[PDB]
Amino acid sequence: GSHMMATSDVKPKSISRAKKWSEEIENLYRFQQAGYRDEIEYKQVKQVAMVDRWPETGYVKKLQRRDNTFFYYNKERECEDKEVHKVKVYVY
Repeated sequence: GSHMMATSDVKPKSISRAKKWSEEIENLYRFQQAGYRDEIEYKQVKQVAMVDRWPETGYVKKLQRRDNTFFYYNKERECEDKEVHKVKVYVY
């Protein structure tokens, strides 16, 4: 009978396109690049709860990609309007 639906993990409802630059987008870009849809997917991979972030803005300091490689991110805003359009947004 296969397996019931997960209660600890929620799959994305749909995918939209970011309009402007916001912690929601910039973050999604970093995570999406790593191969994750959202922090939720990331946490499951490393089975954690807290993500390394800077107090200045609260951006992700580093994120491991799907290739098992650590990628350093620039807290000093890295996403530009050009990325907003190219960057997609996942909705649950």
